[PDB]
Amino acid sequence: PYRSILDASLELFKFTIGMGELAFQEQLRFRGVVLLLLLAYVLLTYVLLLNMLIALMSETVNHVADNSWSIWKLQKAI
Amino acid sequence: GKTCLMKAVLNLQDGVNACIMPLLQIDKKLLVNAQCTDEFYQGHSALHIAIEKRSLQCVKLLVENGADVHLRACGRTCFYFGELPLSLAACTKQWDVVTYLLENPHQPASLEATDSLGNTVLHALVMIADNSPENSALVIHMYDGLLQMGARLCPTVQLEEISNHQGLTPLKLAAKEGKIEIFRHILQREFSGPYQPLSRKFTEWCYGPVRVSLYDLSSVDSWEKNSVLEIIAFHCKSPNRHRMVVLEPLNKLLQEKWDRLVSRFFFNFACYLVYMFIFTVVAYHQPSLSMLLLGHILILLGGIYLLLGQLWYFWRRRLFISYFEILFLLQALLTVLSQVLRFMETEWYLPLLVLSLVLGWLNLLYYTRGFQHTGIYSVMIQKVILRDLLRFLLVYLVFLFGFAVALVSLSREAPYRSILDASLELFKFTIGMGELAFQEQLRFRGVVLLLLLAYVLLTYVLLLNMLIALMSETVNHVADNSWSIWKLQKAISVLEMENGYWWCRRKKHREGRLLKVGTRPDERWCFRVEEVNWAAWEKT
Amino acid sequence: LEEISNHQGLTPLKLAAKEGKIEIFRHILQREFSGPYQPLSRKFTEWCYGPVRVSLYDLSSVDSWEKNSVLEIIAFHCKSPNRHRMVVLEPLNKLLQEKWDRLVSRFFFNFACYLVYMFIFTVVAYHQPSLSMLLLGHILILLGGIYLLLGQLWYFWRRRLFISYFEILFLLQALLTVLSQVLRFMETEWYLPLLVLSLVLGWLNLLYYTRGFQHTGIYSVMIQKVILRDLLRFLLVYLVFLFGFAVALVSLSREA
Amino acid sequence: SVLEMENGYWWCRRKKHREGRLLKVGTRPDERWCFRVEEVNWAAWEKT
Ligand SMILES: CCCCCCCCCC(=O)OC[C@H](COP(=O)([O-])OCCN)OC(=O)CCCCCCCCC
Ligand SMILES: CCCCCCCCCC(=O)OC[C@H](COP(=O)([O-])OCCN)OC(=O)CCCCCCCCC
Repeated sequence: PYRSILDASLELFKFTIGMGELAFQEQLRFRGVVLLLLLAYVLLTYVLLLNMLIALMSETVNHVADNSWSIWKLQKAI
Repeated sequence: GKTCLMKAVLNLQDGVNACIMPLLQIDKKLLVNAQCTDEFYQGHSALHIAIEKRSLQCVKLLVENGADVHLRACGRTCFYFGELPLSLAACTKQWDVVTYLLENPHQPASLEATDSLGNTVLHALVMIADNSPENSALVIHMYDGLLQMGARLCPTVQLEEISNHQGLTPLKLAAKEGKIEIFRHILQREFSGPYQPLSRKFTEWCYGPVRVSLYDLSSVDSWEKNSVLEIIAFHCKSPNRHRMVVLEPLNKLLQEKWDRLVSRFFFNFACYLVYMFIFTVVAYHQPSLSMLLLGHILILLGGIYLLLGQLWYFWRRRLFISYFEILFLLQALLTVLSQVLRFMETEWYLPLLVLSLVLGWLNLLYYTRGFQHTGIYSVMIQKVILRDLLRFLLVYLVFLFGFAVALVSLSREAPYRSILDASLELFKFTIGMGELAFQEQLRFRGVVLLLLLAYVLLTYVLLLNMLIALMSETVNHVADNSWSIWKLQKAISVLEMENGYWWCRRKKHREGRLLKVGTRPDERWCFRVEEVNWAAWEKT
Repeated sequence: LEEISNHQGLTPLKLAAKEGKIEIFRHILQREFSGPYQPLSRKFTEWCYGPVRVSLYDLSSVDSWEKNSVLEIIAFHCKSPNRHRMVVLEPLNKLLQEKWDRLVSRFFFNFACYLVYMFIFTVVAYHQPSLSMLLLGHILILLGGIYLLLGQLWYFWRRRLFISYFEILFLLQALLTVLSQVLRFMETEWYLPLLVLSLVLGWLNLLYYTRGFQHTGIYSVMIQKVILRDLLRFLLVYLVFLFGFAVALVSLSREA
Repeated sequence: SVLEMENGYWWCRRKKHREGRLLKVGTRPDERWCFRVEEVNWAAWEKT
């Protein structure tokens, strides 16, 4: 568990597809600090996802349906 | 505490009363100087009472009676206008009182007189202003009239360059109060007639659609010890900070500062990213039990330098007490604490080193405001997301501890062995990992399942509420606001670094070039904006 | 003529509020006359000094001191959706601000004395034996439950025509706490589940006081108004799907 | 919230207090209770 950069990176990325475990595993020393860091990582990943969603919504609000049809006509011209 | 003079100065037919003159004649202490002494209003006399009534005849009679216009009121919701009778004309949009109060018979009542609160007539006209368009127009017209009249009374005195008790000129006071309506008029003020020396904006030569626009940078170029830019960045407190920055020539001056200070901003970014990378490398190869020693001494020097680089910031800017400005101090402090704890109680040093590394990797996001294609992106994280997620998380923790204690109390008969385990299991239903089981090893499995179902429903309710709040904020949001606040952030960045690093104390350089118009010499610093405007040209 | 009640006992000023007819109500409340009809006016100006305007208002049958007034009718007896719109209009907004700035000293006391009860309930539940100070908690939670039970029955004894989301939960939680502390003497097997079900309802009812803070009032609205109005409809359809698919799966999975 | 608590707690039955102050205008005496709002309005004043 977390033997190298690759394993830890994979475990942290696992909290995107909603699969990673958030455990107070005590086989590894400083379990409290590990749990706190994982909690902070989860919070920051949710912050980033919320920021991406808000950016997409801001783009959608300023968007217009006729613009999509116009750019599709441009693509057909190309 | 009202005297017979106040009763005479009271309202009467046609806004005048012959008893006011008869009372003064019958007196021959002056009855005109009599004023109330109550805590609600002390010093309010007939001189201001008649002026507030907009009675030109009564004011003229009182002046002829020997009333001293230089007398100032005091005392306590009320009118925040100045105590000077000359500033009392702000209660009249037609300047009827001021028309006589300037060059009156045997009572000059000069505008240069300072009020009891310090602010002059021009400063009072900006303090008593409002953001409403009607109030804005009323303030602008009165300010223009007062400035024009100033050229015919004590013309050698610069009425717009006198500071109050706080040390701020009306130009600085308008920025501090965040009163953008009057501030825009003051900053871009121009006159075509004899008031040309009083103007700030000038046009040099219009060639086709190209317009050269000069501006006056007096007390605005940030070279002086106290200017508009420094007040807006740090001393101001109004939400309108992000709106004043857009207005020219502040935008152009900030652009010129940025295009000359990127050469140091990117150097700072590189020399901080190198420190972060070295910190990461040292942490990764940290022993569990020569080059590594070099890293530790470097991270000690690197931490100390950054610690001083932020204490110097908090030693300054005392009234400014900025989100990232505390984290850099905190990360440097924790790094120094860790490198000190390496000599005593070494068991805790590595956790502190990791907690410093994570804060460094998060503080690296500060420099994202320096790139044009990431400035807008860097705004929404700080402004709204961190303002709503904290409120969401507090409610979530309130739910979490309560449900954890409930589960621990319920599961006490024939997993969830303590508060910590139950809290972790309940929090697990956020990353979509926790199990929702009818586990029968623990007694009351039905009630446990019902409570877990209720917890899941309430967590979804809280998440939906957070999403709806974010959507409500997004709908009311505007794309130009993000760019404006990013420009404000760039202004904050440049004004800090223009003062120079703490160790070097880089000397300041005066912006613009010396230009003179008319004659007071009138030599002054100016900054040359060139703009193309077909619509404005079409009015010729 | 404006102070005569109908068969229902309501004056036209009160009737306009009850019907939620904000258009006429705003005119009636802020009515003013400059001529001989000055005594008929309600709004007055005393002295205008520069931009500062002093505006007097008539609080006859509006100050909530009388046995039946505009405020009480709007809060409880009214049924129109326009209740949230009449409150903004002055001087009702100013009167409510003055009442709030004088009753926060009791609202926060109530919040503290309910949070203490909730904390004691939590502590007693956590250390509850599976088989002196603990006995003190049980008698306190019994007295605390009874007091809150009476504090809500007194509400439902009143406000008969008003039959409020939180007002039923506080009664329900107190009733369940009392029921649990009674069942501790007979059929004790079920007492702990009821104690936990009361604790969770207490921790949810704690959210009622969030309306007392200016920086949480807006936040506390959207939960009650819309989310609980739509999630119930979503969950009913979800359960309809759930039971059907569950029966289908059980019927289908009957062979190796 | 305020109208419920102004009636007082069930056990104590707190006495009510009349809001505002007594003011009289014109003559019917016309003594009545009034509440004094102070507001600043430049736009309304500009109509004078
Ligand atoms: C030259 C070799 C330097 C080796 C690394 C030394 C430690 C650097 C630590 C570090 O991150 O400093 C950042 C800082 C600039 O960013 P900032 O202060 O704006 O970032 C924080 C803003 N809130 O850095 C500076 O201001 C100094 C940059 C180096 C110039 C030489 C300094 C000599 C001192 C006597
Ligand atoms: C003084 C020590 C009291 C020890 C705790 C007693 C049990 C308190 C239970 C409790 O939560 O009561 C809340 C209530 C106030 O909130 P509310 O009724 O508005 O909350 C519900 C709103 N829907 O409380 C009150 O109204 C009373 C507060 C205490 C004052 C003394 C009372 C004496 C009675 C004879």
